[PDB]
Amino acid sequence: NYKDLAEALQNPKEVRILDLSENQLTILPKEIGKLQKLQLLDLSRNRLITLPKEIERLQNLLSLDLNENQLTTLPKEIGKLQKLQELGLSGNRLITLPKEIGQLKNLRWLSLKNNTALIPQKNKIQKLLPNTNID
Repeated sequence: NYKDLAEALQNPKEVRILDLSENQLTILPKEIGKLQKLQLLDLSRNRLITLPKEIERLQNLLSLDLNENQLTTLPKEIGKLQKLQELGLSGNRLITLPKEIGQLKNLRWLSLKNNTALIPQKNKIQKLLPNTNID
């Protein structure tokens, strides 16, 4: 359980919960990929623009909170997060979602509120994630 990435990275295999919310982050360092036991990651209320492709290494991740950032795109590698059950994307600037998000077979909770560009894509997005509660 950590609130600091530098601190988490001193023993990357002991970190299961990481709360980096409200840390004014503009990038997520690719070193995040060494936290391979991570199960919950809170990145809400930062200034992120996208995610590194190394996010794919968080294979044990269950919840990913990116609410209230500045995200314009997600890498296709987001679809490799096989265990992911919750994804918070509210309040970003997303132009689209990658089709690979449909590979998230365990995704149950997805928040997309206040992503203007996605509003016309709603029905398409629900057909891509037909077992996901989408807010």
